[PDB]
This record gives sequence, structure tokens and C-alpha cells, in this order.
Amino acid sequence: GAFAGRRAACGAVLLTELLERAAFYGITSNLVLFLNGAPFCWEGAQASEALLLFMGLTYLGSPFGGWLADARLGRARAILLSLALYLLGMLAFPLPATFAGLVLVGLGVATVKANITPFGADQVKDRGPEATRRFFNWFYWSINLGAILSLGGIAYIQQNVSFVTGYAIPTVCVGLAFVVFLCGQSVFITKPPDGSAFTDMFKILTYSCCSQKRFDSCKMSHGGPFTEEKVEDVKALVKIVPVFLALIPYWTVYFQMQTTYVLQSLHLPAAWLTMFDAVLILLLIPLKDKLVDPILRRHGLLPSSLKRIAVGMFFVMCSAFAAGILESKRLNLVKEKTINQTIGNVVYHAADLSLWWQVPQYLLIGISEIFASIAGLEFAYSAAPKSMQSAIMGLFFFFSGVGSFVGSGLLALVSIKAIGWMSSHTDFGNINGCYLNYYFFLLAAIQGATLLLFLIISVKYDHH
Repeated sequence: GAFAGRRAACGAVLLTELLERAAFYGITSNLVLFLNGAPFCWEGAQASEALLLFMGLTYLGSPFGGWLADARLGRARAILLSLALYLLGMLAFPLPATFAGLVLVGLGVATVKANITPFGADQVKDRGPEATRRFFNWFYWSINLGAILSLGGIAYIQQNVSFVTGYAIPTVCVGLAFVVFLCGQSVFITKPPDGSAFTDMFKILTYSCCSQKRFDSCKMSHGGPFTEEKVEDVKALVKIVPVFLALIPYWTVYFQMQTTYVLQSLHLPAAWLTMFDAVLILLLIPLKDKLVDPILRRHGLLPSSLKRIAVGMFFVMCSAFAAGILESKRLNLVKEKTINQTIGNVVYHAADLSLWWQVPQYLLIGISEIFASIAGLEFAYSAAPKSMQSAIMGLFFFFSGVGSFVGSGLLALVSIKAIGWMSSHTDFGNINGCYLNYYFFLLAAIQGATLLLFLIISVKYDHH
């Protein structure tokens, strides 16, 4: 009965999210390749910088998207405006203009990502937190399904017809999402926030900050016009911030592992490797949702989101250790024979080893994801105040982007001449004379330290 009733609205929201994710992954799958192979052939550095700027704008727009959704507008209306801007920007690709289109697409996706999760989360808030947890599980499953569908269909229909349609496919998807969402609204009534006074909440926050400049906060605000709700929201946000601060290195390690696993698998369509992870997720989310959760319900072992994030961090560390061991074995084997292969239009030298040895580590990462990210989202919805859930989601996405940037900086920094772990990394391939195993071991050590710090912070937070 918990999932009955608004099932149609939940399915519509999941379909819209799937279409949005498919369009985004279609955009990001071969943007650099399309720009390089286009008649306006730029340099590799120029395309890389454009992609990095696009990703940074998408990461940065999420807090402002949540701010715009929370203030002077609703949630569904802000989603509609964001996806309209997304469609308008995406229409430019099949046709300075490129910069404007990238800006529009980035703003649209940043607002959509920041606003879709809180809306669907509050849509099922009628029942207990278990309904929200199941909704988040199916939300992540739909995201992965959309990723797989895009990364397959792009190549599936790219060969049949002209390549322009390859970029026209996401746009149509966006349009479809638009229509679906519109229809959903006609029967949504998913407890619309109707946020009008929430704008004042923002200025109240500033007033509280002024009260800081002019448990000190509680006693100071008791005398003034600072009714307990806003003070408790400020306290909750203050408690939340260190969690994200500790989670930033986790996102750094996550993105670095995502890049390095593909880079290593290249030496055993290039996007299919990434699909592997998603495929594993598509296999793991349902089974767990039907088996892992009930058993705890039988034993009363239901942990907090922080404990599940810690378990995910432990699985990440185990996967990093396994990847390091596999890289060491591959380096030991490769010092005797090499095999020349071609992927796309690039020649790579790979060791005489099967590709299935990547199955264990990937599997571990999958478990970590199904134990961590979703749980974090639940926390991102649970501890956040009811007034500014979208702002909290936007800040979380911004912190994830900052972690990704820190990971890229660390990857650049572990390539200095004094380090000596890699010298052919500047070249496209020939990672045979490199030391990626040491990089994996360093990532595992950093993950362990971050896990310990997060455990301490989680214990301190749960004590209060």
C-alpha cells in the first residue's frame, strides 16, 4: 500500500529522470570527439578545456538552481523552466554560439539534478522513511538504466543513419521528458510545497549570520525574533556541513577510480567499459532491494545512512587494494610480451591477459555504490531542513564537483618528474612503463584515512 496510489506519478518522475540522464550522458559521451572531428576542428587541449568548463559549470549551478527553486518559485515550475532551457540549449548542437549553448545546457542540468530528487522524495513522504529509501533505490536504478540506454542507443542508431541524428536523439528525449512531466503535473498533486514564505527563510538565515557577527546562537536567538524552527534549521545545517567536508575526499577517490579503472582496462566503442559498472548496478539494485533490506528488518539490524556510507568506503578500499594487486600482476606479466590492439582509431599495447580479471574489483565498487551513494542521498534528504532541501542537494552536488576537481588536481600532481610514477602518461598510451599500482595503493590508503575520519565524524554527530 505504501507504493500504491501515486505509483503513476512516481513512474512518470522516474521516466523523466531516466530521459534526462540519457540525454546528459549522450551529450557527455562524445562531445570532445564530435568537436575534434567536426569541420571546426579545434585542438585537443581546447576540447578538453571546454569539457572541463562545462562540467565545472554543471557542478557550480546546482546550489544556485536549488536557490532559484526554493525562492520566488516552486519546485515543479522551476523544473519545467530548467528543462525548457535545457531543450533550448540542446537544440543548438544539431544545428560564441557554442559557449551560450553550453551555458544554457549546464544551467538546465544543474537545476534539474538539484531539484528532481527532493521533489520525488517529498512525493512519497506520506509513509515512513522506508518508502523514501525504496524510491531512492529505484531512482538510482532508473539513472543507471538511462545511462545504459543512452550509451547503447547512441551507437545503435548512429551507424544506421546520419551522425547528426546521434545528437538529435538526446534532444528528442528531452522533449519527451518535457511532455511526460507536463502530463504528470496535470495529476501530480504530490503535496506541492507552494513555497512563498521560504524566501524569507533565506533572509532569516542572513539575519542569523548577522546575529553571529553582532550554544551561543540558541541563547542569543531566544531573546530576539528567531522562532525555534529557523534556529534548529541553522543548527542542522551547521551539523551537516562537516559531513560533506569529509565526503569530498570520498568523491575525489571515486572519480579517480572511475577514470583509472577504464585506463587500466584499456590494457587488457570505448564507453562500453564504463557501462560495465552500470550493468553491475542494474544487477545489484533489485536483488538487494528484495533480499538485503528485509533480512535486516527481521534482525533489527537497520543501520543509519552514515554506517552504510562507511561500509561503502570500506568496499571502496577493498576494491582499490584488489585493483592494485591486479595492476602489480599485470606489470609483472607484461615485462615479457605485449600484444598490439586497436580501439576505435587508436593503437594500444596490452598485456597477454584476459579482461575478466577486472570483474572482482568492479563488483566491489558496485557494492560500495549501492551501500554509499543512495544512503548519502537519503541523508541529504533526512537531515536537511524542510525549507531548503533543494539548496542542500545543490551544495552536495557542488561539493562532489569540488571533490572531482581535487581528484583531477591530485592526478596532475602525482605526475611530477620527481615522482617518476609515469612518464609516458603524456602520450596517448604505453602505460607499460608506469607505476599505476603505487597510485592505487595511495588511493586505498587515502580512502582508509577518509573512512576513519568519516567514522569519527559520524559517531560525534550521532551522539548529539
